[PDB]
Amino acid sequence: SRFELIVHQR
Repeated sequence: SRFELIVHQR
């Protein structure tokens, strides 16, 4: 959840 919101920046 949290990680993806961040990783979304790729």
